[PDB]
Amino acid sequence: ATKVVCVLKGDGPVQGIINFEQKESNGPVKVWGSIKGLTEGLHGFHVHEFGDNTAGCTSAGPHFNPLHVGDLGNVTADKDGVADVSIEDSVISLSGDHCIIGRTLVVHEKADSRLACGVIGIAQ
Amino acid sequence: TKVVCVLKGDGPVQGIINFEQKESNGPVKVWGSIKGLTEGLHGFHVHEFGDNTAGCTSAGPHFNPHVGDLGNVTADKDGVADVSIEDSVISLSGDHCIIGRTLVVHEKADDSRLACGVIGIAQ
Repeated sequence: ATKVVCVLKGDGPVQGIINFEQKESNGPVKVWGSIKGLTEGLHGFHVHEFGDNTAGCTSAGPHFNPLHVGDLGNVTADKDGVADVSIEDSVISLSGDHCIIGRTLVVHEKADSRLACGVIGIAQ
Repeated sequence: TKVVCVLKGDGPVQGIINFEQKESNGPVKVWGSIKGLTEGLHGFHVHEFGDNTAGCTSAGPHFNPHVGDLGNVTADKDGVADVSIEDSVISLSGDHCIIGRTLVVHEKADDSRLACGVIGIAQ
């Protein structure tokens, strides 16, 4: 897989679609998309260990950090509550030890609770 | 290796399905429950894409690197289907790996897509 996608949903208004692409094995991963329903300002953005939505975002487990690897920084919401995301990350991967396929992406209430999340799935 | 899938759709169909594989060349155990179904048989399939941007529609075709065909599940008179399957064609590693793909339960028996979810790594 060179492309994966995540649909973020939660108990409140936060929702979005985030794409990840890694055209070269072990290469940088491009992350992009949009999230709406957020309070204006900065929000933590993290891959968590488990792609387990049995208890909503509360079952996603800890930040992904194999022996954080899953820490993607903050996303920024504007006055309309929309965060446009465009990130490059060379620590996460779509293969190998830092593989994020089948894990959970979470957008958090605070800047670095879990507002929305989804399982990271194969898109291509 | 353990994975889980939460099935959700536009109507009453919902469930939690677990998969476990003890060794890479071994059978995958599949177990869980689905509720909200019409009594009787329902197709049960892994689809190619873990893409839920258009609900179950964006999941694409049956996974077939079909490998994804898990047979039918059977719902009782209360609409509950118990899932207890062992499958040696799907895998949680290698080329038949289903992690990050979509599980779908279908309206019709195998001879619409009622609910689906992306298959994720579990504790």
